[PDB]
This record gives sequence, structure tokens and C-alpha cells, in this order.
Amino acid sequence: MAGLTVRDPAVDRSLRSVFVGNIPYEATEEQLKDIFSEVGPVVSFRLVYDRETGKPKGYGFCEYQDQETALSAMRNLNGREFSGRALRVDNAASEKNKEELKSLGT
Repeated sequence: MAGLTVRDPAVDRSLRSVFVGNIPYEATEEQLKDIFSEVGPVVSFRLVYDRETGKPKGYGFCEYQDQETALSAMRNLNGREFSGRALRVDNAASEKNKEELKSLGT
């Protein structure tokens, strides 16, 4: 994530954040922020939830201070055991994840 060709703040945000899934809906943004700080300083975590019911979907995004930190964090978190579950973390730069960021106002 050098950003040599990237000239869009929107893309930068999708590089700074990573898509986290397979996590408890009970876990809050503050808790998850701390949980995923082990693999780099986290700026902020955005928890995706069902606006109809208010119940978190078990998905969100974790923004790291550096894009390279986010990249490594993705690779470090993806495959890690999370409360006896396979933790899935994807690149938020993916269009399928960018659409979710749009709904988050990111």
C-alpha cells in the first residue's frame, strides 16, 4: 500500500481500514478496537449493524494509523482463532467492502 498511484482519499480510507467478520455481535466498537490493536495501533473501528433491528451483523471495519499496518494486520488477523472461531479479515479496498464503507459514511 505505497500509494504511489493512489490519489483518492476514499481509496486511502479503504486501504487504512480492513474488513472484519466472524466476530460477536455483542462486542462493541470500543472493545473490538482494543482487541485488534495487538496487530497495530487502531484509529477507530466501525461496527456494521442491522438498522431495522439494531443488532450488529458480526461485521465491521478496523482503521489503522498506517496503511501498511492495516495490510499486515489483515494478514495477521485472517486465520487467527477468535473465541474458538476462524477470524476472517478481508481487504476493504475490495468493491464489495467499499460499498459497505459508503453506508458507513467512510
